[PDB]
Amino acid sequence: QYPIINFTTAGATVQSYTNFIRAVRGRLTTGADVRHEIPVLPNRVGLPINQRFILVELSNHAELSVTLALDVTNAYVVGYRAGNSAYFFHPDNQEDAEAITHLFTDVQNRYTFAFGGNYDRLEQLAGNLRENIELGNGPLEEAISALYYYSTGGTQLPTLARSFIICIQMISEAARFQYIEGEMRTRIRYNRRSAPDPSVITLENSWGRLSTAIQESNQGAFASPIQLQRRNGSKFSVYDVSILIPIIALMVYRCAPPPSSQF
Ligand SMILES: Nc1nc2nc(C(=O)N[C@H](CO)Cc3ccccc3)cnc2c(=O)[nH]1
Ligand SMILES: Nc1nc2nc(C(=O)N[C@H](CO)Cc3ccccc3)cnc2c(=O)[nH]1
Repeated sequence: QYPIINFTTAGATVQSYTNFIRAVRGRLTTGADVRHEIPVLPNRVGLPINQRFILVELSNHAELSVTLALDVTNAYVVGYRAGNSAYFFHPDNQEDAEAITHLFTDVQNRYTFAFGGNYDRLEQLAGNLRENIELGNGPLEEAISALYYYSTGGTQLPTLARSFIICIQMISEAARFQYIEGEMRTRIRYNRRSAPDPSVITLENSWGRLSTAIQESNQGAFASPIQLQRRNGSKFSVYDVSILIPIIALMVYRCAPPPSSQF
């Protein structure tokens, strides 16, 4: 029922990854909500359950497959399926707990992790911060295998957490930010794995705040500036939506758009 987007790390190229991220965005946003040229994800309020999730089927060179489930309201990876088992992060509320019962309904074994799926929790379990976890095609290839083998005992909990961190950034964060997509394209082009620099980290950390600032803006102008970081870690001040158009690809719904107010 839910749309499926396929990607493989096997012989991945800049183009195949670009096609994948574009398709993910296409299934996440409906086209109904575009503000300052930036699409907004569907509002959770009144969103029918048959429109709530998308599925990302990840394959690798090792001939293994896992399916991630993404919530369309925030691009959040809520859980995954590998063969006869499915695993969901501890839901943040009762609504999201009910919603996930509509996922992988034919699977033999259903588990809900006792831990939530946010970076802070996953970093704790991994024993490493995002800034020390390498990203790229190699890490993703390995992440798919680690997720696949979890139910049989082959994957340590820190490895599982690290593997989620890799998947979330290379799929959800890349979907959210053209900038992060670009950073992943670079890694794929040269087949060189590397941890995300401060520009990537601060964008990830600022997605919610940027979404709200843009939506609350006065004709694009922020009431309060947002501080981002450059690749070298130096501060970059954001005063306006204009500078973000090439950077942010989609936003979480935060408030209803104000009337057009033409002159
Ligand atoms: N499973 C899963 N987890 C995710 N976790 C995060 C995440 O933890 N983001 C954090 C908290 O909102 C960003 C942040 C905000 C403010 C200060 C510091 C950091 C983001 N995206 C996902 C995601 O797509 N799938
Ligand atoms: N479906 C779903 N969504 C979740 N979202 C959050 C979360 O931290 N959301 C924040 C604040 O509302 C917004 C946000 C910020 C950055 C990236 C993604 C979402 C936490 N857990 C879940 C969860 O268990 N299932």
